[PDB]
Amino acid sequence: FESVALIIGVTGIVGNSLAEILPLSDTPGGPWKVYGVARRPRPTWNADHPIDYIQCDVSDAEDTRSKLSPLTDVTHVFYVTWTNRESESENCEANGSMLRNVLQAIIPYAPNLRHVCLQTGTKHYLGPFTNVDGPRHDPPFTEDMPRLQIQNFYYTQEDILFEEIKKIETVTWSIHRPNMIFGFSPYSLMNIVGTLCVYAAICKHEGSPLLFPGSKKAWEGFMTASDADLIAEQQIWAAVDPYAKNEAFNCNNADIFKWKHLWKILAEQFGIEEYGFEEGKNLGLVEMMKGKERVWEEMVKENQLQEKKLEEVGVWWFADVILGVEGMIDSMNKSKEYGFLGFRNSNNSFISWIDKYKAFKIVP
Amino acid sequence: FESVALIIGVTGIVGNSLAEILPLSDTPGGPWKVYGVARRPRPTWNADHPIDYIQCDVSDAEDTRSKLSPLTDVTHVFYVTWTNRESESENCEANGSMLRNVLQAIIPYAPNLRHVCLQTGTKHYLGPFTNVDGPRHDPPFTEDMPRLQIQNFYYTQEDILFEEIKKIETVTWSIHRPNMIFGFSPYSLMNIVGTLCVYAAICKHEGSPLLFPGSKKAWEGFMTASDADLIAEQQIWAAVDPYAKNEAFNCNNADIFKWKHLWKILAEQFGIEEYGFEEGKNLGLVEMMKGKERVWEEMVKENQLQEKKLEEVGVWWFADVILGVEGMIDSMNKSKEYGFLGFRNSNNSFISWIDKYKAFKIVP
Ligand SMILES: NC(=O)c1ccc[n+]([C@@H]2O[C@H](COP(=O)([O-])OP(=O)(O)OC[C@H]3O[C@@H](n4cnc5c(N)ncnc54)[C@H](OP(=O)(O)O)[C@@H]3O)[C@@H](O)[C@H]2O)c1
Ligand SMILES: NC(=O)c1ccc[n+]([C@@H]2O[C@H](COP(=O)([O-])OP(=O)(O)OC[C@H]3O[C@@H](n4cnc5c(N)ncnc54)[C@H](OP(=O)(O)O)[C@@H]3O)[C@@H](O)[C@H]2O)c1
Ligand SMILES: [Cl-]
Ligand SMILES: [Cl-]
Repeated sequence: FESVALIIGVTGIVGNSLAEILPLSDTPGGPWKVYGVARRPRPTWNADHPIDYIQCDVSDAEDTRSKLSPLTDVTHVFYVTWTNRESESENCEANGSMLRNVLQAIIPYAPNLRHVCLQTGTKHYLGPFTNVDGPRHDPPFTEDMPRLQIQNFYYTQEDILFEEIKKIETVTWSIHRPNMIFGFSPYSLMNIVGTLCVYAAICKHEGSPLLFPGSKKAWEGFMTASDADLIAEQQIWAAVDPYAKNEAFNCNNADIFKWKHLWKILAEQFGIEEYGFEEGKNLGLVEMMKGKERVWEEMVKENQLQEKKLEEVGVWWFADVILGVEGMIDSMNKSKEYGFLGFRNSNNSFISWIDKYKAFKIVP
Repeated sequence: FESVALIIGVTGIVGNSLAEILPLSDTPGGPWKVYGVARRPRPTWNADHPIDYIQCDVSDAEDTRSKLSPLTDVTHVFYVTWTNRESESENCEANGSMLRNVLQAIIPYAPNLRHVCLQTGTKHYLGPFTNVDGPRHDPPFTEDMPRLQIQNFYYTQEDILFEEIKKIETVTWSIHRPNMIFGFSPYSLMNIVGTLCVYAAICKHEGSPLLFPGSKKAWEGFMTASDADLIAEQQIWAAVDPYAKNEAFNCNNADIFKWKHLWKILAEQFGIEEYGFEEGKNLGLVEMMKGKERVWEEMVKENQLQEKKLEEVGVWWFADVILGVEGMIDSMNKSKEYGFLGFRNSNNSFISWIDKYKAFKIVP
């Protein structure tokens, strides 16, 4: 092995992309050995990746010392996880400590450690979702925009990363700020493609129209997204190319789309002939999907689906956040200037990830 | 000489870029010999380029036969000109004939002719500026969008391009569709940077505020632009690349901006401390610059500017068209998918072209 990866959050929407991409023969920095961490037992859809899967709760400092410190051959860390707490100060404490626990478990014990990738996101520029009327930057967001003077666990984490890495001489860092992620992970806490697939599958089953749940402004406005494989590609790029060291990078597909346009594609992928925006019917998925447990059960049994629990893959609250906003776009100029020229056509990305939820039998 | 270029419109906003870039030692397809065509005598700001400048009116078939047919070593044509007539039907006749005259003068007499680049633009997707109520495509525009069923001299020109080149099996073509062009050419009929530079220069000289002339929607909206050097780069790419043959491509900087943002930059480059948007003061540059000949004359004498005629470089009508729209953006996915990964950071592009208008003494 040339490099040895430790993925924190390996069943996540990016973690699962990293787990599949890192071991490939043509992957830069390769051949790679991969450790993957998460709490739950390894799910079947994650199981084919040739990694060493380690159950570890990184919020538990004892557990991380016990399970991570023995991984002495680690050369690169990819941190791609979070915990969703009910206040931002708790987010700061809990997510800061998860990252701190990982770093403090591995840095004194992995003498060949070279780099840490930290994934955050566009909330760097916007603040937490609750930041409704406070300060915020004006899109398109750029990495050199200053931090908002509002609490944000991304800032807490960055500070911890900087402080821990400063203590050692042999390690660099990179920060990666994706927008809404297009990817495959039933376990993900924020999953626009998976959740829209569940919604569309239900409409198809019911024979009811694919009605847009969100706002007129999100329907008509411009957005961008971040393909999970593309994110993995940029982290690997930063992990193996010295030119990218100690910098933060946005990471999105580098094109622009409207939900009106992707909606037609969604309907077409599911064979739904009736689709569109209808004001008054757009009530948000939390409300519109209330009471669908019975029909979901019917669909699972009829179609031999693999996740029986609707709320696991039907993550309505996040879809409702996404489909309520417009124009929250980030710039890819710094990435290109640094020589990262990865992109995705968002139409084709969307279609590709839709196919994965069908292929793994999450939806028909 | 590996290739021999014929630029039609060599003092234009893209022509001037092509003339500067083609002869460089590292330019693909090089070393290039370059012919450049325009009606007027070569202006001093065009004079540096090592090209053979030929005066020729390509609306005159006799003139094109007399002046172009002897250029028997031409391998590539770069067509970057137009004529602005009062009705679209006249636009179709006049611009169609200019292109046809060039093709018919060169194709029979240049045995090593290999390729023709035709520049059109985003109006392919929107129709002429007068098409305010007729049908239009929804942004982001893609090259495979079908032609609007409305008259458009771009369609006329494509048809002529296809017909003439069909007759000769050794020649390929490519079509390039820039958005608003950021570039340097005082002579250009449509020139957002040059014109805003003149406006800013006048405000600075007067000591008056840099007030936005256009709509609130344009101020707040997203737009994109096409760097003239980037356009030249794409035309050169298409001229030499085996994957680009017989295709149309959009060509913009690949990022997005808001005029609100560029306006601060414009102010800053001209050292204007008072700038912004004020409703009721946004009356369009045509109205706002009425009667500014006097102050321009003073500025010209004081700073020894090289263009004395205000309306040669203050092209208000086009700036007013531009600053009254938003969201008219084109996709660069096809270009990227074909292997053209050229881009510009539009902030830096804007700044660079502003400097050119200062360097060549067009504005202080
Ligand atoms: N998903 C998006 O659309 C998106 C968009 C922009 C930014 N981001 C940001 O990306 C970063 C990573 O989030 P993500 O979306 O990639 O996460 P994700 O898809 O929800 O995956 C989280 C991973 O981490 C594991 N995990 C959670 N808590 C853990 C713990 N205490 N110990 C060990 N493993 C744990 C999870 O599995 P277990 O539950 O089994 O432990 C899972 O494998 C976050 O900062 C997020 O805000 C995400
Ligand atoms: N400029 C923009 O912002 C923009 C944006 C999108 C698309 N486009 C499109 O780009 C294409 C080319 O336009 P452009 O803007 O690059 O042109 P341009 O900047 O206005 O330059 C026109 C060039 O052609 C010369 N010319 C004009 N008529 C001529 C004639 N009969 N014979 C020989 N030379 C002639 C001009 O010089 P002389 O007058 O001395 O002859 C000049 O060199 C057009 O279809 C345009 O609509 C332009
Ligand atoms: Cl985020
Ligand atoms: Cl145009």
